[PDB]
Amino acid sequence: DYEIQRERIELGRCIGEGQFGDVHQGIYMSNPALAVAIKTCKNCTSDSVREKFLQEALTMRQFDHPHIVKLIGVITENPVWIIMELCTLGELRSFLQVRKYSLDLASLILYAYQLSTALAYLESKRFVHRDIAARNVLVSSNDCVKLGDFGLSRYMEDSTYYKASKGKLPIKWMAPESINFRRFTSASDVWMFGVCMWEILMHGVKPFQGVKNNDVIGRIENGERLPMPPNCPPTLYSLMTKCWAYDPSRRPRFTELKAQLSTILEEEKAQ
Amino acid sequence: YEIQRERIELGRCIGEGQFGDVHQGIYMSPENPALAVAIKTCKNCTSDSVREKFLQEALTMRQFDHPHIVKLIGVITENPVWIIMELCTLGELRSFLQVRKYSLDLASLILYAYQLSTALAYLESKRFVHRDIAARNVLVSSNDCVKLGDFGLSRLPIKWMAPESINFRRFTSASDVWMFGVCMWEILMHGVKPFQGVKNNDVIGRIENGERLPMPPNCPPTLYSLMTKCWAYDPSRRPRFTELKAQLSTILEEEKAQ
Ligand SMILES: CN(c1ncccc1CNc1c(C#N)cnc2[nH]c(-c3ccccc3)cc12)S(C)(=O)=O
Ligand SMILES: CN(c1ncccc1CNc1c(C#N)cnc2[nH]c(-c3ccccc3)cc12)S(C)(=O)=O
Repeated sequence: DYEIQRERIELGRCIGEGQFGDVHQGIYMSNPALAVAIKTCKNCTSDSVREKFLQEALTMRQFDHPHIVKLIGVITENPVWIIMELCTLGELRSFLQVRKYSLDLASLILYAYQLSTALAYLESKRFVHRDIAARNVLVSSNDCVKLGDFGLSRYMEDSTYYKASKGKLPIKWMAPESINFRRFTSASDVWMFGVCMWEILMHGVKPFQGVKNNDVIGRIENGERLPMPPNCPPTLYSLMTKCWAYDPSRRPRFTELKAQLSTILEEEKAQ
Repeated sequence: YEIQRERIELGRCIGEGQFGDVHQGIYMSPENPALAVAIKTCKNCTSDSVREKFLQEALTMRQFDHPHIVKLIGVITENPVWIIMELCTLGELRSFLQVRKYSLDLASLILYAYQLSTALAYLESKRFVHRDIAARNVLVSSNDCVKLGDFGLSRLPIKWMAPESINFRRFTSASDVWMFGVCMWEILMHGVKPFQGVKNNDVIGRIENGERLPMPPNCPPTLYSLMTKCWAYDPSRRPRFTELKAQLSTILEEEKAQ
């Protein structure tokens, strides 16, 4: 059981918003002052909303990986809260932007490698993430990145259903079979990981800048692909282009991606 | 991959495939003057469609290179059209397990399940769905070596199929894991078939009601727990071949230590 008493939580400032409501930072008095992320649920007095929200905690509870945010616990009494591990250094895109001159290439490859370990782990549990993008990656330390909460990562996908959402469908990250037929598989996750690796090597710059979402599929179906980032090792760019094979059966699996990223990281650290 | 006919000595017929008899033979080449081979023949290869379908079976095998999958040696495109495959000298696994029933040690049975998991992890790495994983499709190269046989020769097996395959004709990497679970059960059962006495039409009802194949006599409990994971009704709850291979390696080490 992972039920937590509310008195042990000090609710701090709002750090973002999810589909169910504001996400706050806070402190969990367990150590007596652990930093946490707290998902809140504005419509949780409705049984169906409460079930959908608590299912997001059940989803995270099944995973245990060094590069995925951990579920700390739940408060099932109103207001219903989900307590997650806080990654103290924040969002990966902002972190890479601040260090666009500071961070070394070996650190960028390390983050792609750590993410491939988390994704090989999800693949081993037959879990399809659906939104592998730098926006859904957090920074725990200078040498550690983690995939953020999975419910919160579906914010862009879910934006089509929420009139007040600031989000937009993540077309620029999606595999063609996902855009065309709404098929989400372990192979479509590999395509998205390729785009995520491109974002990291680009220091948090978004893919297809200036291109309208509606114009993405036509470019991809005409054979267009994201260019090699400046300073990206050619072996790493060849890996990204394999992730973007139009035929999903031609894309590598995460076991091979992790092994190849480990070799690329070793070769970079050696020079 | 073209081979000259006189460089093949056609021996005895060892089985039959959809296109015709399969023979054992000898291939003489500068690499090996007397390599033992399996020869797939094609009785109606004068028909263009039959010839194309037959040669596609060689193309399928040509893309794979694994120690536990039979290798394609080459093809003879001139009539009669032949496909030359690596020979597994000890024959079919089911017959082999039946003969050596009292002879074979438990560690050997676990080794065969392990070697098959390495071949299947390799197919999974290339996103290839086999669809016909069963002891009938496994051959014996030596006392310490098994291989998946020709994929064309390997072509309803209701008693081996995942429920989503029976119900909706969905064949995925997860349905291959379900079949591999049944294959491991067959090996530990010394080549006995699953669900003996049950009509094919009655299998799905049993499966839906939570029934599963029982723990074979002398099967280590850790190995039976692995088989029961392969038979999770929800395909997303089934393990992948990388985990199966790692777990089978541990089970094999524990058995070899005794
Ligand atoms: C971007 N994501 C979010 N999406 C919507 C709302 C809020 C977030 C940030 N969530 C987290 C989580 C989770 N789960 C863990 N640690 C965290 N640390 C921080 C943070 C720390 C310092 C400064 C700024 C942000 C946020 C944060 S995610 C990765 O969860 O999909
Ligand atoms: C069972 N299979 C078959 N199905 C139909 C016809 C023939 C076979 C056996 N084929 C082989 C192969 C292939 N491919 C390789 N080595 C082989 N050695 C033998 C053999 C050796 C000695 C005695 C009896 C058989 C057969 C054989 S399979 C696994 O290929 O699907």
